Amino acid sequence: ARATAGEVEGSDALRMDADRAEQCVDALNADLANVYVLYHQLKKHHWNVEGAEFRDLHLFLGEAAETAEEVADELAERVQALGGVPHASPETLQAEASVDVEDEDVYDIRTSLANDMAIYGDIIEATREHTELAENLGDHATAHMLREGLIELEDDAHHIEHYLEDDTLVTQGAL
Amino acid sequence: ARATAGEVEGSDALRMDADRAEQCVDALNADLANVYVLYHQLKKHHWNVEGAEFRDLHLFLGEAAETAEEVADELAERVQALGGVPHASPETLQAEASVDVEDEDVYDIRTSLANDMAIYGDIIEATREHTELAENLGDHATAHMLREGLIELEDDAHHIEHYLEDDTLVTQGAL
Amino acid sequence: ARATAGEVEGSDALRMDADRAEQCVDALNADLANVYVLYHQLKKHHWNVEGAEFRDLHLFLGEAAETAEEVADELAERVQALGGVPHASPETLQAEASVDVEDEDVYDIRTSLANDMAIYGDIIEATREHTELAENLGDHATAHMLREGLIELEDDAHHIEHYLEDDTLVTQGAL
Amino acid sequence: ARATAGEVEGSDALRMDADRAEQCVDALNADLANVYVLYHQLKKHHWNVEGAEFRDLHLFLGEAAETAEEVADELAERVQALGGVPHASPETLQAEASVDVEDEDVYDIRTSLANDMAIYGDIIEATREHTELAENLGDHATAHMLREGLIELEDDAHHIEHYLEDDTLVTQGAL
Amino acid sequence: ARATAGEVEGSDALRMDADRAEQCVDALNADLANVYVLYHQLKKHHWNVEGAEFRDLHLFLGEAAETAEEVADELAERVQALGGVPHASPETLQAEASVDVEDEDVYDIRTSLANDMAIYGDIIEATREHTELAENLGDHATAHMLREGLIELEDDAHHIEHYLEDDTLVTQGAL
Amino acid sequence: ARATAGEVEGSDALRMDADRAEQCVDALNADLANVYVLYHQLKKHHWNVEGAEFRDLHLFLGEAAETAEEVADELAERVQALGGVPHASPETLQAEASVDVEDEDVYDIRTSLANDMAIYGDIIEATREHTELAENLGDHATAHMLREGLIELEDDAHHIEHYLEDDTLVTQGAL
Amino acid sequence: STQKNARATAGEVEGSDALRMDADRAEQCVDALNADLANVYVLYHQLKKHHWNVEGAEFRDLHLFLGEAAETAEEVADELAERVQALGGVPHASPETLQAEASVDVEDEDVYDIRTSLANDMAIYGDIIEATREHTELAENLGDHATAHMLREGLIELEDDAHHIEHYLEDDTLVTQGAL
Amino acid sequence: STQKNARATAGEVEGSDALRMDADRAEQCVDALNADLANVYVLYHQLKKHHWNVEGAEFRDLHLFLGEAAETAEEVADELAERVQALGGVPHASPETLQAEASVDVEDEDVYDIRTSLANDMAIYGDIIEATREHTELAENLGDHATAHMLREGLIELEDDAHHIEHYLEDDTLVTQGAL
Amino acid sequence: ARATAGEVEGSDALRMDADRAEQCVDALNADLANVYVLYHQLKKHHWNVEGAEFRDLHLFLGEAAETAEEVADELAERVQALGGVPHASPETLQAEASVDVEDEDVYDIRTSLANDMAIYGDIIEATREHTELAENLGDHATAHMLREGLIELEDDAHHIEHYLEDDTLVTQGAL
Amino acid sequence: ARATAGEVEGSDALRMDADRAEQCVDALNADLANVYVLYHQLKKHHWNVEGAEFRDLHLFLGEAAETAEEVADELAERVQALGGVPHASPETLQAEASVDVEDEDVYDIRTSLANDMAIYGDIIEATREHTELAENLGDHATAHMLREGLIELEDDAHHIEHYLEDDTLVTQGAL
Amino acid sequence: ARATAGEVEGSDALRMDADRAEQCVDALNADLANVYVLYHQLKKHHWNVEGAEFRDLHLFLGEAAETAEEVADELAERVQALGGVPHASPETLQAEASVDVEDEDVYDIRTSLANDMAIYGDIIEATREHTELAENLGDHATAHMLREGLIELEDDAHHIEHYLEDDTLVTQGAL
Ligand SMILES: [Fe+3]
Ligand SMILES: [Fe+3]
Ligand SMILES: [Fe+3]
Ligand SMILES: [Fe+3]
Ligand SMILES: [Fe+3]
Ligand SMILES: [Fe+3]
Ligand SMILES: [Fe+3]
Ligand SMILES: [Fe+3]
Ligand SMILES: [Fe+3]
Ligand SMILES: [Fe+3]
Ligand SMILES: [Fe+3]
Ligand SMILES: [Fe+3]
Ligand SMILES: [Fe+3]
Ligand SMILES: [Fe+3]
Ligand SMILES: [Fe+3]
Ligand SMILES: [Mg+2]
Ligand SMILES: [Mg+2]
Ligand SMILES: [Mg+2]
Ligand SMILES: [Mg+2]
Ligand SMILES: [Mg+2]
Ligand SMILES: [Mg+2]
Ligand SMILES: [Mg+2]
Ligand SMILES: [Mg+2]
Ligand SMILES: [Mg+2]
Ligand SMILES: [Mg+2]
Ligand SMILES: [Mg+2]
Ligand code: NA
Ligand code: NA
Ligand code: NA
Repeated sequence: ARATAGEVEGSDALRMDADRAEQCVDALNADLANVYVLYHQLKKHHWNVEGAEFRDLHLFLGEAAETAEEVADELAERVQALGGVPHASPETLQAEASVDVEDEDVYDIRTSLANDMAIYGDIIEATREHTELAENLGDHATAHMLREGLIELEDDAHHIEHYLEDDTLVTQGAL
Repeated sequence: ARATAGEVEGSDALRMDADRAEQCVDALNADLANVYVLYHQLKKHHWNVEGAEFRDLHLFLGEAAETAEEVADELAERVQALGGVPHASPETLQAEASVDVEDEDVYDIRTSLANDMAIYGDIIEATREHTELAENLGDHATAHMLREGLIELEDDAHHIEHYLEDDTLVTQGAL
Repeated sequence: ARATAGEVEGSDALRMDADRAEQCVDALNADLANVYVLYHQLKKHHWNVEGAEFRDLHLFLGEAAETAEEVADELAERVQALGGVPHASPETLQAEASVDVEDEDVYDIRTSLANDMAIYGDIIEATREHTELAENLGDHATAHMLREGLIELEDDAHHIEHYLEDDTLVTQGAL
Repeated sequence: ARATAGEVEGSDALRMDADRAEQCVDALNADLANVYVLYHQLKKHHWNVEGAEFRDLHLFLGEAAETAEEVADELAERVQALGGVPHASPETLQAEASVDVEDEDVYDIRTSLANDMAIYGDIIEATREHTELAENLGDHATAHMLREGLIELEDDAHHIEHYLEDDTLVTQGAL
Repeated sequence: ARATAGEVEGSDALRMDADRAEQCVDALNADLANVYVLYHQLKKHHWNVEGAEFRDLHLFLGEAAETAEEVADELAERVQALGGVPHASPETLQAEASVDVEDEDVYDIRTSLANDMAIYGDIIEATREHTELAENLGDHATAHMLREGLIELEDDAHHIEHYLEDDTLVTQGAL
Repeated sequence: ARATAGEVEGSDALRMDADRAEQCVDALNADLANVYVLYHQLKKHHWNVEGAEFRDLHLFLGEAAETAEEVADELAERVQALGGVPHASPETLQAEASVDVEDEDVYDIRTSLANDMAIYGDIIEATREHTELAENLGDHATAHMLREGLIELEDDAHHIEHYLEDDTLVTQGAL
Repeated sequence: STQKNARATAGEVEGSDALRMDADRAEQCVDALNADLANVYVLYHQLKKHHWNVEGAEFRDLHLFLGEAAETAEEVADELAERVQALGGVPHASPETLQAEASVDVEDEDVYDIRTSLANDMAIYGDIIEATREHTELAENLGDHATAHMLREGLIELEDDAHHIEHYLEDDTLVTQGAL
Repeated sequence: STQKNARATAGEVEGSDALRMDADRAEQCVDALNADLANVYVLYHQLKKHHWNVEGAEFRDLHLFLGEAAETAEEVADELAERVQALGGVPHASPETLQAEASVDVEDEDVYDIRTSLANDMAIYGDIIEATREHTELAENLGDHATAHMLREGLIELEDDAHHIEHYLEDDTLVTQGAL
Repeated sequence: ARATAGEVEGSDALRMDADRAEQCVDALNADLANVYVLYHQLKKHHWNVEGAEFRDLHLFLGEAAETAEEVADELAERVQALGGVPHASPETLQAEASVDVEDEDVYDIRTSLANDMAIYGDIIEATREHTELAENLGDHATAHMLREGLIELEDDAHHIEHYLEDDTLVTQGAL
Repeated sequence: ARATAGEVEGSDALRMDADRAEQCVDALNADLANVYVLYHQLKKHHWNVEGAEFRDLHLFLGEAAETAEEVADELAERVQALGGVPHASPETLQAEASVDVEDEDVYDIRTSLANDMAIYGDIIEATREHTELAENLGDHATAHMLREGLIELEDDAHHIEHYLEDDTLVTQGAL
Repeated sequence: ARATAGEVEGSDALRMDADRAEQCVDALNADLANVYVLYHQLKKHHWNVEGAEFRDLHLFLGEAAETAEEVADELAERVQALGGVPHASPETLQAEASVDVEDEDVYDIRTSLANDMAIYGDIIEATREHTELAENLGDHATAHMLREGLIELEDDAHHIEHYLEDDTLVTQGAL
């Protein structure tokens, strides 16, 4: 074994002591778990979405998943850079995630999207707290990275909010 | 002051006398004002569109705005090339525009789109008259430029017409 | 006249005797006729689609048509490579096609899509039989090409199936 | 039936009344039919061309077909934009076409090319009349679009004319 | 009316309550108004710039305008994301702007540039205050977005400062 | 619930009855589970790899993960296309996977790589059986897709085999 | 054994643990793949030869076609060679070995007119085409679907070029006695 | 005064009217930025040195990494220098000035083995990394959010490369005594 | 006048005295005149080429002309860099050219090509002498530039030689 | 036969007499033979390289082979341009090559690389002599081309030299 | 130490003995020192340039610096390839440079540019001598590389010469 899960050694290269590093790592690993479950659920909805606006949603969800996957990669690599061990196995990621995950059945798109929006909100609030924690610790690179990811997550969260809004070009007439 | 608003000196480089130039400039500046209000309203709807088909409309409207902005740039620069002064300030553009502009409230997408379609029609009819005026004046470059813009405007006007058509994949069943 | 419609001479370059070649050509030409009518009907729906989700469908249908056109080109060229004569004129293509083609009236998008889905299924089933026929004849290049096209056709057929599914973001409320 | 073949309703979006629109639509649909038969014959020659200069002709014809297909798409969409119904089925396109189409046999390249050149000329002369008709009707976007297509068609028609010219690098000696 | 100008509902998706959201929205809308007047004035100078270094300035100003337009789009969309209504009409934008706008006459380039530099400074100082306001409110995505825009605006403001500096390659001799 | 996990309805669009479809779906879902655990373990090694050749391995592993992720997407979408429900949650994927997954500790690169190579072999052997199963069922598109993925997986499996081979440029002297 | 200099001996096939391919099955594919490799590389070199030497009224188009044909042949050879290596075998490498192991006929060092040159190449393609068809079946039968798939992917590109040459040699032309 | 030849004197900071930054506040950022610039440019030159000289079993990958690291360091320096200039200051320019003003240690002109070379560079990164963190706070405190943001943008790229070097120096390898 | 035709002042920037510079300039201007007549004749043949292989020749000649135009630009700019005055007007270029130019009639392609090949040979031999003259003068940049152009010119000269060779795919049979 | 191996006719197009041409051709053909054996051996090592740094070497060797293949193409075409016959068959190339070629067994990477480095040195020294021979003959295009290739060959030769140097990041500890 | 500054071992790979190699290395290292001081001074002027034409000069100087940096990289790597040690530290580079470097004050653009032009001339003359030295030593790759760099340096040197010429579009009137 080269490293033990749960341990945080910090980094000499990045001049980050283990105490300070572990504070960021704990926050980052928690985010990582949630972001990866989000990724998998976005993939699920991407694969299963059907209906009148399925292709646009399919494409949106695919892009949302890609973004979530990139954020997770950033998070995981920052955890590793800070001398920590990023959650890796699917089982570990879900167990460590605090957000709710749909069961294996497929729900209609409005329900599916609403579930995803709930996951985003949770991650969004957490990321805001984590960027402050990082800035407070003087880890400006982590803080900056978190904000860079936060803006992409909020964009997708906002997109879902608009998909669920009570407007449409459809009329009873065209119906 | 280098040039006075309302004045048209023509161009020696383009061999266009002030009399003939002013005829085109008057037409071009009128179009410019309408095209820029269109641009701003398309931006408005682009920003605010919500609902089941919001992302596709968001993207369409963004592209429509970009097109409107490019047409305005063409118009403004042609006015300047002909020795005239293109309407510049937001206040001047709206005051000089003849099309109707929504008030600051946000309306549902069908209403919003319908308002935009009305603006396009006005600009479309005007541009047709202006291309003839230009050809008649022997200003073939202006005439050509107007047609180049006309085709892009009509494409977007047509798109909105189709968005508002009484058809949909939606059924009472899926509802 | 350089070649007579209906004749299959095989190919010395491809070491394919006329007997074996004609078996593939008969299958390929039948597919070609159906694929080209599909192409034209997809173009029709691409041009005419209107409504709340018309732009996304317009784009999808345009891409579906392009794919159908490329498959036909592949089919036609393989027929020619095997010493045969690919169906060419519009009249010949339709007459040789076994799938149903809408009359010249324009139907609502759900009806239009459903008609196209029926054409895909027919072509899909036929292509599956033709790839086996080709493999059995030892014409692995034709077999491979058919599968390459089959996967693109099935993707579009699947897309239409999802467009017609009983789900939507629309609610009676937004309506 | 959402729309009936032969009917032209004009467009409110494009401020084009049905009377004026129908004049353009009749012209556009006639061109569409001819352009699509041209497309299919160009495809035929593209597939079948053989001989000393076949690869260059194969590529040229492929490009000529793509151009013809884009012109047809433009024509068809303009017809639809003007409230009309573009000819769609292969059978309808050929029946509505006024140009001559080769029978299903394959002819030598000089004969093939000559037949295509005849189709181009017909379309070229018609398009010139149609652009005037459109300008006269004040439909400058249609007029402009026709000229844009006319220039591409004339380029390919000219190419064929040069391919058939009485010159060559070949000498009796190299023969 | 789907939304009323001046109202801010916050966002459930982004877990941003209306109280906090309105604080950011008020700041963002003020910036939007100023950024859009800047955009229009930059366009004005872009169109009208003449003289020995006009082409380089024309290109610079065009790029400055594009940047201002993208910043405005960011601002407007963030306002919308936070449940607010972004200023849209030209008239509203100018009325809501606090920066000074040139009258419709065209001034020499040094005067024009100096006026623009004054607009930038105002926006720059405001954006700095607004990023702090956002960070204080814990809206790190807005804060980050503001800084991203601030750096681009300061770059262009700096460019103008250098264009106006008292140095040149010109000598009395070359004169 | 729009669809229940474990159910397979086949597809009318793809002319695939539920009986035949379920046979492919069972195979595809099993592969999906294994491919996604592979993806996550490849990501793990990508993040954690250290040492003399870490950067090249980091890049290789990143690419291997991306490939595994695309294969999973293909598999999942084919399952969905065939009327089935692709395993989605991290917990479900791992539970349904038959390959071994490392515990959360980080091992040296040779051990890590060896574990991954074992996962590839399992997936490789399974995919070979599944392509035959698909061809036998006459589902040539699934068969083809499996082979397309098989070749990419075997390439990466082979890469790992070479990374572990007993050769190196290193000498006791340079040591 | 532990002391041979060679890391691998030409002719040996060890299969692959990574690809779960035993030496017995692997050697069957390797024998087929190496034979194809030899022929494909001689084809590559002859296509290069004709690419370099083609002259006349339609030389530039042929020059470009032949260059592309050579590139394709080179890529197919690379695929074949790497698959051989992946299956635990040793791909024919030296020019001398490639030609010796090739079964197709190669022109002598003189330069022939383009019709003759092209005809010779078409003969090489046919040989490779027929062999590749047999080899894809052999691979599918052995359950080596990745090799089978790769062979078909290459087969389609080779047949396209073989077909092109066939058309270049067809009895048609825009030339007339008049233009002559 | 009106007659000095120099357009600007090294060490002076006039702030900026365009950026609404007074000289007092500007000079605080400029002092920080110029110090970073000096260190970043010596880093750049040492990374170039190692890029040029790296040899051995993994030299090509290191050559490419070091080249990219140098490019990144050069871009950061350009950003720093231009921000200094934007704030009315004079960025250190000459090679002699840059090194003299740098606080990090620079290798002498001899070439050392890659592990030693890399270790020296890692030490330079840490120094710059710690300094940049302090400087971003200084800038935020001064309300110069554009400088603060720019510093973080550069900090993340520098930390990435510092981290890469750390991994290159880690005690792991695919090499075994057997392959040796 | 800013500079007088025929005068060569050398360059202080390039440390090239007028004496040495004038030797290169005389050589470069002679080449420039010939290269530009070549350019214009290549354009002529590009425009006029007809026959069985016209399209390939049209494209080749177009590329040959572009190459000749770039070489002339290089030559002219080097002349200017060395303090000289490059021949500019069409009349001056032809008068200063030593190669033969066809009269205004259009000749068959073999004759046209043969004339061009003669021009290339002349330029090729001259360029070889000029590169030696430059190297001897120690003007290695001019020498290098000449060789860079020489290789492109020889490539095109060689192409024409091959177009004129006594070989063809054509047979009396296909004839 | 159109041309006999061993004969050199020079070129009228390139103004190169057979006497002078044959001197360059003899040099070029010798280089061609060596460069192509190098190409094939680089391919061999590219295919077979295994071990801790195999992927980087695999990629390097692939690129080295591509470079060698391009140099051979240049050489062969220059030989043909000068009226000669480039060595073509694999058998001829190896027989005409003076460098040593490994037997068909696969050696460890250090041995393989060392063998390649020996081939490069031979080609490098020869190319230096050949560029002088060409310059002396006044064939500056051949001379220039040789140097262009020489620089790429020396770069790869140098790369191999560095791969074989006595340094590594590996330590007895990591071992 | 792995290598000692000042030592030149030549290269076995490149068949370059230490004696001959050291002659090139001494020349190359001298050029490297000058080119890097040039690079840094070009950067200085790039950063500091202000005034009426600053943006164009800013861009030019940036490009000039990039070019100087690439030339230095080439030089340094060639030194290393020949078994030498390229000057590395800023202090060493300046100490080893023979060109004059401005003190740390910022001068007006004309003065700055004139200083740079002086540096170019020095490097230009030196590079000419060094290419001859290399050719004489039979090191054609170094010779070729030097000329490739010489042409880019002379282009920039020439650009500065033109920036300083006594011409301008400015008139006393516009002033
Ligand atoms: Fe990553
Ligand atoms: Fe503009
Ligand atoms: Fe085709
Ligand atoms: Fe279309
Ligand atoms: Fe146009
Ligand atoms: Fe937007
Ligand atoms: Fe950023
Ligand atoms: Fe997907
Ligand atoms: Fe494929
Ligand atoms: Fe390869
Ligand atoms: Fe810069
Ligand atoms: Fe130029
Ligand atoms: Fe070059
Ligand atoms: Fe070639
Ligand atoms: Fe480098
Ligand atoms: Mg670590
Ligand atoms: Mg003007
Ligand atoms: Mg045929
Ligand atoms: Mg309609
Ligand atoms: Mg909203
Ligand atoms: Mg300044
Ligand atoms: Mg479904
Ligand atoms: Mg192996
Ligand atoms: Mg001059
Ligand atoms: Mg020849
Ligand atoms: Mg060395
Ligand atoms: Na909808
Ligand atoms: Na011909
Ligand atoms: Na290693």
